[PDB]
Parts: sequence; structure tokens; C-alpha cells
Amino acid sequence: PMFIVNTNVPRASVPDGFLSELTQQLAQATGKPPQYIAVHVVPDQLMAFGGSSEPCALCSLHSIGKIGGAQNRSYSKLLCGLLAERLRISPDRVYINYYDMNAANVGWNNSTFA
Amino acid sequence: PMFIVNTNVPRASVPDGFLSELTQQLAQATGKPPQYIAVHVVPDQLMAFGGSSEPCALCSLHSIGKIGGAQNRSYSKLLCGLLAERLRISPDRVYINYYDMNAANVGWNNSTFA
Amino acid sequence: PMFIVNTNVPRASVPDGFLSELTQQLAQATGKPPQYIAVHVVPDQLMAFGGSSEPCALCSLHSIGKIGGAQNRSYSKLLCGLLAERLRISPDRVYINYYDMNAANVGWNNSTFA
Ligand SMILES: COCCOc1ccc2nc(-c3cn(-c4ccc(O)cc4)nn3)ccc2c1
Repeated sequence: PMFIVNTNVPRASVPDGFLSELTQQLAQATGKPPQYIAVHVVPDQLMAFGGSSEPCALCSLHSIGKIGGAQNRSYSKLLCGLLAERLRISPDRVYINYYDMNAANVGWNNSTFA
Repeated sequence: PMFIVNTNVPRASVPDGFLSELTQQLAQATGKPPQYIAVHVVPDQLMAFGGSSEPCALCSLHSIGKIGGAQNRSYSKLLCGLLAERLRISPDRVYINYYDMNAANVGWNNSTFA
Repeated sequence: PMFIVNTNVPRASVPDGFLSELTQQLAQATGKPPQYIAVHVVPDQLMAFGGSSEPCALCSLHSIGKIGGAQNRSYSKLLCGLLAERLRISPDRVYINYYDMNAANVGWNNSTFA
């Protein structure tokens, strides 16, 4: 799986250990080994949410399976909780796009996961 | 909705009011309430379009519905027009990917929109 | 087609000619004229793959058709080979998400490809 967060929060406000924490929490939440979890944080962005430039985050989680109605609700509680706690972004200023990827449409290690 | 534009145009060439104009005009075009519209501009990017590094843009628009043949043509005209007038980017050097997201696959405020 | 690579490799380790090489090789692989190929490289990113900060890349390839099992395997071998040779990224530290875009869902030059 792959989690990306884009945010206007400054680089200095991203805690040491944030990428590791996301990796571990996502490994546990998706039930996949941490070796397959990729995380990407992009601070200092020029963005707005509802016309305001207060802290916000625009995010995506891609996974081959483990994406669905209840699971996505659970990921959203988890990830909004982490963004609130670690980056001080209000949950109602977070968007997360979830993508259930077909294995044939994910490239890795010179091939795909098909 | 979520609108993102990545461009090789320098930050200094992005005018004051650009995120606000995007927010307002997308609210107009999509019908969506402006308080739920998020916008993101990423200048100074290392990119080429057709092998050339003249000004260009790669964009996305994600929305729960309001995506379709006619609506996307309307959005493209609006958005290319905005990038041409505001960023001096030729419309034939812009790509916009449109995504009709299932409400269950959009996280917000500790849950999803389903 | 549009190809995006996000990487923690620093800008100075991206060799001159890289965007043109991606442009030309993707034109050949997809059987599409290079005028249609857009490429975007984003170095210096804060990212981890498997909880490690060793060089890695998170990429996407969007195309209107020419996406599928065998094609995506071929694209992956091509693109991992390029990232390994040029950016010194191990192939098993690369994810490429493939998207088969519907012509109606790609904006360009004030309209869409529909
Ligand atoms: C008085 O208004 C009551 C609330 O009405 C609405 C109507 C449409 C809405 N539409 C949305 C919405 C959010 N998106 C969306 C946002 C981000 C994204 O990555 C993908 C889709 N698309 N639509 C959210 C809240 C809404 C609330």
C-alpha cells in the first residue's frame, strides 16, 4: 500500500518518526507486511480547503484490496487521528482518496503484482 | 472536490487570488458547495510536455459525481482558460485527469462520505 | 500519456537528459507520438518504502488505452530499468500505479479527448 499526504503545514512541524509511525500503523491497519508499505509526506504546499489556507491535508491511500466501505471509515479515523495529533490538522480539513488497485495495474520489481 | 495543478511555471508567476479564484469558479462549474472544495497549486516543477519544457500543466479533478462527458468538457474550457490567463500556459500543454470518486472511497472528518 | 515519478533521490542526482529520455522511451513503449507524452520528476521527497529511507520511487503512468497485464509488465521492466540505471533506485523499491483513462475523463486544449 501507498499513503501520500500533501499539506500546507511547514516541514519543521512534521515530527521526527512520522514516516515510521505511518508505516507501522498502516501495516497493522491493512494487515500487510511493513515491507510493502510506502509513505510520502509533502509539506509546505500552496493549498486551500473551503477557501481557507488554515492547516489542511490532501491525501491518498492506494492498496491492492483491503479497500471498502467499513475499512475506509476505519482508515479515515486512524489517519485523521494521526494528522490531528502529529500535524495539528483538523479532521474536517482532511481529504483522503482511496483506490482499490488491480494487481495487474501495479508495477513493482520490474513486473507487476499480477 | 479536489483540484490539483502541477506546473513548471515559477511560484512568483502565480498571482495573488489564484487559489480563491479556482475555489469560486470550480464551485460555479461543479455546483458543489465552496466550503468542500480543495485546491492545490504546485509550481516550479521539473516537467516536460511533448519533450519541451515550455510552460505546461498536469492537473487532476476528483469529485463525488458531477463528472461526465459534457461536464468535463465544460471544466476543461474553464480550467484551461484560467491557466492561460493567470499562468500564461497554452491550453494544448495542459492535461487534466478527471476522477468520479465513489463516496465510500473519499475520507473526510474521521469517516467517509458514504 | 503522463508519467510522474516522486522520489527521495536528491535533485543533483537526477542526470541531465532524464526527462527527454523518459519522453522518448515512453513514446516508443506506448506506440504513441512523443508530442503526446508528458513527464514529471519530483526529487528530494520525504518518503519511505518498507520503513526505509533508502532510495525509492512512487510513480504513476496514465494512458488512454495501452494499459493491461502484459503491457504493464513491459512498462514496469522499462521504467524500473531506467530508475535503477539513472537514479540508482532498486526495482523492488519502486511502485508504479497504472491508470487506463477513459477519453471523456482526460482534459486537454479546452475540451476532452472524447
Ligand atoms: C447545505 O449543504 C449540505 C451539504 O451538502 C453537500 C453537497 C455536496 C457535497 N459534496 C462533497 C464532495 C467532496 N468531494 C470530494 C472531495 C475530495 C476528493 O478527493 C474527492 C471528492 N466531492 N464532493 C462533500 C460535501 C458535500 C456536501
